[PDB]
Amino acid sequence: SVPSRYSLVFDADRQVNAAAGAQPAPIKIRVLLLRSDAEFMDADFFSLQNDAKSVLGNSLLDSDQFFLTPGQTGKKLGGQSALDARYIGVIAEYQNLDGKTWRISLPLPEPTETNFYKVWQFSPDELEAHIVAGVSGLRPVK
Repeated sequence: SVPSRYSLVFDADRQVNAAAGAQPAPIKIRVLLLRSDAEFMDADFFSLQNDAKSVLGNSLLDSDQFFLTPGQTGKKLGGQSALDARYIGVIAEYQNLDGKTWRISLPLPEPTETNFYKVWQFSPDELEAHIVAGVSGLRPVK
């Protein structure tokens, strides 16, 4: 709500998501709007994949998804935030889950940090982050 929307721009490594002996394969990315990330960071992969709302309950505000092709750069997904949104959760459904960072939680700013809007009323109100789906997992870019 303040700011009102968000977006994530995704790059995927050319070698992302290639099993032993197999070619790199598109990977499913989910983006979840969250009231809190506690249940999200604790839930097991299957639970989140098969029924996120059940395992997350009231903590899940919204969710969206897309596929990312190995080597693809600058693929953007965004949506509207909500007043009580505190985190964006990101899940990457790697075929070989072991040792991969297949989930990340990104904290949204709190009241303090978006204070500038009452005075700077016309500043852009879309938060943007950049994520890479890498061979070892998801990581934000500096």
